[PDB]
Amino acid sequence: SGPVVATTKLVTFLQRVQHTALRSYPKKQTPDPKSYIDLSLKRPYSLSTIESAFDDLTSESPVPVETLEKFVKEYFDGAGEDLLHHEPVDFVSDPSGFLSNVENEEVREWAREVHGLWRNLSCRVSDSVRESADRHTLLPLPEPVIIPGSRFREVYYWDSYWVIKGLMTSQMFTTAKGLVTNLMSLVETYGYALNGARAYYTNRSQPPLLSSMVYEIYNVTKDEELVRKAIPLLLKEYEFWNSGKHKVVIRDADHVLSRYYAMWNKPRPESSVFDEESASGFSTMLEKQRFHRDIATAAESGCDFSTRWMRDPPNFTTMATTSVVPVDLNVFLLKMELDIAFMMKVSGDQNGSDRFVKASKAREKAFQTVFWNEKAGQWLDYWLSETWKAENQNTNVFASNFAPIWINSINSDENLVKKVVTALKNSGLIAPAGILTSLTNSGQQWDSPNGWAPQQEMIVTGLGRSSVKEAKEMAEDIARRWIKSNYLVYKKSGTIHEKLKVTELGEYGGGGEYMPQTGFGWSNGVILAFLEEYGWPSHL
Ligand code: NA
Repeated sequence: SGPVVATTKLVTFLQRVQHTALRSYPKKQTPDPKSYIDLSLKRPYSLSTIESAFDDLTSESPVPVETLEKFVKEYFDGAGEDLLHHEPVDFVSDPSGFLSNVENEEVREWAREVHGLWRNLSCRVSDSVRESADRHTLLPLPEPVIIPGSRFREVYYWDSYWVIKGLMTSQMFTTAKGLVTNLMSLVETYGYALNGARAYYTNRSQPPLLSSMVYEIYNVTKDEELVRKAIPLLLKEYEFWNSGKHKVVIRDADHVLSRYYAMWNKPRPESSVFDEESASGFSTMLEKQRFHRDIATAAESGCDFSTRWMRDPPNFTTMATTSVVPVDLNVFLLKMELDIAFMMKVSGDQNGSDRFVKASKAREKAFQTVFWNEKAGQWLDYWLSETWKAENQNTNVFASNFAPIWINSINSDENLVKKVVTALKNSGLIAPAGILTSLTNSGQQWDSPNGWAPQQEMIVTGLGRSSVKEAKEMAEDIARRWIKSNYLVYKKSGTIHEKLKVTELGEYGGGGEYMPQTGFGWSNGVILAFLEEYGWPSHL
């Protein structure tokens, strides 16, 4: 029903290689399918040449594993080989003043190792990608990047916000602005920031944190040229989220709100084989396409995957993301309206600034009417069937149900904060190492027993900005629990993880279609962000 943004024939040929690859290997020896979509064509061969050779090699119906592997190393450069290390111009081993507020000498010295990992995550798109981009699925980019880590060998959209928060702590403002410049280039080329900087991501976006990245950088550097460039591109991205399939209207007892909606109704190329098997239970092609669109839409939500998006959890195949008006998404567009109104006021466009002020107040009242649940003491996703109805609220408990606390008109409301503090301390989401993303152990990675850095930060930051003392103490307690568990994990394995098993201190999290991943961009950023805000006493 919705549009479908086509991918490049390089991507579609690499899916052929991937499908051949995972048929050939034994079941437990299944490789990561993404390492195939991340290949690039080895010079001087062309695509047609490589495809002809592949067609000759595959004229027999599986392929011997050793024959396949020989083809891979002959015609392709490995995954990540077109992504080269880059020494950030603004990196310094120990920055002057870095976490100077952190008394505990052991905590601060660990944090400087964490800060040292910006060098590992720092890399740059090779000159082949810029000169002959048709040979790569890596997209070309104006500036060096910070990647999440490990299998995520490209820059991602919403990761970069919490990365940028850490880069500020690390005093790496040029690297931080380089990420924003890269992301603005994607808005300019495509009209929206891609899920990540790969050709198989041109069909969808991610939670829209661009305006927050520009804001947090401006708030420190007061770079008025960055704001002036950003405004036309943010106006574009705001248009993208409030029109087309992304816009929904909910009439009350009319509010314009947004939903995720990927422009894709096929197996995700990076996971093509897995998605095809996931959908094999549907009998018609329309049912497969609707399911694939909800899978891809869950990818665009950033939370792939969770019982949050399942119509009948924990059944993966009831994934229904396009039916969900999500709390956190509309938190981020409320922020977008506050951010643009600020940047227009600052750049001498008080007329535009008032448009977005009224925008923000309409969404603030959509929040109370549509998402808020007084009896729950939290905000709830609204599931579509249009006009509102109480049973359409998803009453299950998620950390994203508490994301509005991040918003200043919310956390400035002393009475609201108190209702939210109690609802959250009684929710059961608070766990030994931080905040559980949900209460259902589903085997997915965005579910219990896991907790996630971006959700820790939004709640801690929000609670900490209130004037309510119990919120402020709960916020610090969560941050220290998160920091501690990340320290224990780091001492055990020498790395920082994508997500934590917050049910146990010192344990990283797993689940989902791929193995636990390390680096890890927003995890490092939140650790540094929390330490800059709260410090660590030497007596602790
Ligand atoms: Na994600």
